[PDB]
Amino acid sequence: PHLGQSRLFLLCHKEALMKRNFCVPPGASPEVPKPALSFYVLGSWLGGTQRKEGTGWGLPEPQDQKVHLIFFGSSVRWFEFLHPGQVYRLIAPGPATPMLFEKDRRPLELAGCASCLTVQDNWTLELESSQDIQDVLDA
Ligand SMILES: [Hg+2]
Ligand SMILES: [Hg+2]
Ligand SMILES: [Hg+2]
Repeated sequence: PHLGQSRLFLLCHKEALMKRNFCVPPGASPEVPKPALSFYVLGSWLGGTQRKEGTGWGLPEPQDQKVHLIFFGSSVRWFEFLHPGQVYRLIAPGPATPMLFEKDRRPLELAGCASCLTVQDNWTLELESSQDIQDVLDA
């Protein structure tokens, strides 16, 4: 019923799908993490997080908008679906964890970057229509 959260972003740039070395996650068990098939995108958030509201979405939380969305493991399934210049709704199912789309593994090339967010395997993306985009902006 309220078992979901989402947020719109404009997809600005999509990095190649390729194996990358990942950072040693700061404060976790030290290991040499193997290269992993991965990509990431540069997005710009178009509005704040929206709670699931029955069959729809609630008002965006009041709103720097740059984000790097990081895909590995089964989230690689999104690669060919995602095109620069389009707007997508990023959806996380389940209980509304308050600061979910603020921040959280990380590619070594993005060590110490200010706004990385890992796409979880149960997260989904939907392509937004022109009217979808306007409705969020207008609220
Ligand atoms: Hg690039
Ligand atoms: Hg509600
Ligand atoms: Hg980043």
